[PDB]
Amino acid sequence: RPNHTIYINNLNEKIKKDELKKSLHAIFSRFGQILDILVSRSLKMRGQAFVIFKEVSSATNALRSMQGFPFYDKPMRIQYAKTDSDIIAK
RNA sequence: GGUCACGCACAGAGCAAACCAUUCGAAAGAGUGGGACGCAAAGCCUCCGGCCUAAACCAUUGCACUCCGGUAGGUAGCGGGGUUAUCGAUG
Ligand SMILES: Nc1ncnc2c1ncn2[C@@H]1O[C@@H]2COP(=O)(O)O[C@H]3[C@@H](O)[C@H](n4cnc5c(N)ncnc54)O[C@@H]3COP(=O)(O)O[C@H]2[C@H]1O
Ligand SMILES: [Mg+2]
Repeated sequence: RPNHTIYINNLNEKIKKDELKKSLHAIFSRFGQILDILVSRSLKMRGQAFVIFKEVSSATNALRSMQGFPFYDKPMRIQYAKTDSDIIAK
């Protein structure tokens, strides 16, 4: 089940691309190094993000401590990405 | 002269990117001034593609990695197309 990348939905959709990333970056650094934060505001990708960590444990630490963490008036829903991000698959 | 098409010229004339001041806008970006990178339509119009922005309304609780909802805007100096225009070495 666990993977380097964590899936995050129930995010506020009204947030910009620049802001959203900067805000997630500031939050999840507590758990390890983030290689890149994948945020797009396309129809299917609104209110969700992907955070890719250095080690898998970093994602686990993040996932277990931030579940339902009220971020921008909304408690986050965090789960592991079911498929490895294209950066890791390389 | 009128006209179909075209740009290797020749005669004029014109337009003005960047950057800056300044206003309008949530933004993309536009107006007005100063500026000239360049433009044969860099006059004009969003009808066809694309790109950009997304404040509001609407839809959306969605596993993406090329981007990509409806609608709203922008860009004609991204292309197509429509339209009007200076010169004729040109077909
Ligand atoms: N439709 C036309 N009517 C009359 N003459 C034409 C023409 N198309 C081309 N030419 C002639 O050929 C020259 C080169 O044209 P080009 O388009 O390659 O290169 C041109 C063009 O790209 C640009 N340019 C100049 N004036 C322009 C304008 N009024 N509108 C658009 N672009 C212009 O600067 C270049 C040099 O200008 P320049 O007049 O000295 O030189 C031009 C012009 O004399
Ligand atoms: Mg001349």
